[PDB]
Amino acid sequence: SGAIYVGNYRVVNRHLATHNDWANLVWEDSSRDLLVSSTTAQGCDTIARCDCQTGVYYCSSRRKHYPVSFSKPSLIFVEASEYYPARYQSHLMLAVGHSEPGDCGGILRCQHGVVGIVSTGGNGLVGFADVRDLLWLDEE
Ligand SMILES: CSc1ccccc1CN1C[C@H](C(N)=O)CCC1=O
Ligand SMILES: [Zn+2]
Repeated sequence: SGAIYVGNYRVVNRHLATHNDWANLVWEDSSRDLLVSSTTAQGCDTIARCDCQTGVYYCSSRRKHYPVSFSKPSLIFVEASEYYPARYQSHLMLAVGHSEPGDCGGILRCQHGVVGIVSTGGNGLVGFADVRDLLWLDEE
């Protein structure tokens, strides 16, 4: 689990969104495994606006923060899971690292801010849903 709090927005994995998130829905995309809902209180996170390929991510199944190199956001085939059938997931970035289903929500961050959140894993790889193209998160 995990979320990003920026301005009056809450960014979570679409598969982990609550009844309140759907009731206060701003934007969602099943093909990205992302959902944004509105909040009453102001958040303190800053979204990165960059093309960085190195950062650090939190892995809850290891209680550790790992430095990693990661790929550019792309359309990647993702095997069937408890929450989605087999499909292509868009805006996804991979790194060599550990990831288990309950690790979804873990933040990936570079020197500029939050880059994305853990969304996929398996085979010694970890995948992150990019949020750097969602420019509207910085305004209104
Ligand atoms: C070894 S499977 C694994 C590992 C780490 C994380 C996630 C998974 C499988 N998964 C992928 C889904 C998706 N984004 O398409 C989201 C929910 C889920 O459980
Ligand atoms: Zn950056």
